[PDB]
Amino acid sequence: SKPQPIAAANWKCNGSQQSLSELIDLFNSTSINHDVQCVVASTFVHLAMTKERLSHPKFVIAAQNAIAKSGAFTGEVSLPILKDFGVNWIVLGHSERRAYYGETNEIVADKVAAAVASGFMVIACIGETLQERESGRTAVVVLTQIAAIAKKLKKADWAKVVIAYEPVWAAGTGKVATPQQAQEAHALIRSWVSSKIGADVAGELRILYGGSVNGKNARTLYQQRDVNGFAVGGASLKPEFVDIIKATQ
Amino acid sequence: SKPQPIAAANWKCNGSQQSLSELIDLFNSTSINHDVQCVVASTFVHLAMTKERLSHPKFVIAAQNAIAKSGAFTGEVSLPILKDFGVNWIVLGHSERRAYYGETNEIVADKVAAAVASGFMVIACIGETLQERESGRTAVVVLTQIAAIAKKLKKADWAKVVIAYEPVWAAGTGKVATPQQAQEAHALIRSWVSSKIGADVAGELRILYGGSVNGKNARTLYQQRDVNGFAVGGASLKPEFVDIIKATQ
Repeated sequence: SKPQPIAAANWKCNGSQQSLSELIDLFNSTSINHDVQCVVASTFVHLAMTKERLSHPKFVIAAQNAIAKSGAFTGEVSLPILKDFGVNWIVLGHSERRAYYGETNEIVADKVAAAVASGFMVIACIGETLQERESGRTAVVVLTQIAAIAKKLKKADWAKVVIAYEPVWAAGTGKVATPQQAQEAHALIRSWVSSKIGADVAGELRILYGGSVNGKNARTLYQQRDVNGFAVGGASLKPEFVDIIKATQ
Repeated sequence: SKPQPIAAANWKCNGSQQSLSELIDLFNSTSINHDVQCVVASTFVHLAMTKERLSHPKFVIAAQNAIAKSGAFTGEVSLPILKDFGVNWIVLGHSERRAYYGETNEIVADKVAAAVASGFMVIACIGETLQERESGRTAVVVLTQIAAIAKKLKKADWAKVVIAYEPVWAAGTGKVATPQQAQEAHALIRSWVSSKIGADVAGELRILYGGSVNGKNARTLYQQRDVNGFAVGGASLKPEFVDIIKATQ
């Protein structure tokens, strides 16, 4: 049986004061009857208004990135600043940061370990590109990603870790992942965790699907054996995120 | 003589809610008798708090970085988000972003042009490393950096632009810039702007000193013909920043 599901909203680099206020108001008025942890990952600029306006008992707030420590890093936000700011969840290693902003397997791993050490809950992202998948390298690429993370964690740290699998290979390329393709990837990840870190860790670990999800396909995805929720992109800026939440029943 | 001076506080990746609150209170309580534009560049997280609490009429708020466009750039903040948030000043091209976060001369130039196009006042940072200076390339590097920015600007855009010269060769290297070395760098920049953009633009341009300062040497630095103020790092998290403001009278 599954651990507690998670419905995470990755707003990415998006939003206005008005549009996210209206979104938060919808979230606040939504009845959620089952046990699910909901997460809103806003831009740094919008954390203050999200802290103030978001009140639903099943929602927490997350950052989309950080660096490990404060100092002479103009433009960046550190873990201690987020902690001082009351933000205790964080998304790390997003495919966009791996692609655009120099985050190697090892850089992601150090950020994840630093965030767990500071007391964060971490949604750590992995996932293979279209070249990697077609070339038959899905397993080695995705499991190398998570192994790099695992090499920097104690067994106890996995209690604070959530995995989001991003099927980068489908996004923007014109592909759409089937629930069986998603389940195949999640089962591969969980089997590696079971073998290399422990069956007990693997049974408790939440693995979120991070491809394109809507209110329709989310229920069918969550029915799969190794899907513990969603790390949602574009749909999390829209009212249908509510239906994605309800799909984790 | 000189155009209006600027005293900018680059807080870099630093600050708690309490410690920055106490700093803003000090700024709010400071009497500033001369014409100077003071600027507070906080982390993205602290922008809301600074907007609410900063009240001194000679102060504005700035961001430390941005990307040009909203979209699928997890972890980043865009210029439309900052503009929507009421932030109208921005530091771009800081040496730490050029070193750590992939910002080439061209990437800095594109960010500066996008910010100028969006209405921002921009503090665009240039300056050479110790290795560049020691190999005799101070002038080549500084002029290459500003030429790349100028390439993406029209003459009228310079009204929105401020240049900050960072003696990166003196940033934790063991070296210390003298006022004569700063002035030579500032004069070189002025000379290029006058010859390539216009003598009118050059006379109106603010070229800020972005190396280490205290009250005493800031007063000496402001005596130099081509220094129009300061883009301060570590002193700007301290009460001493008020003495740097005073050094521009």
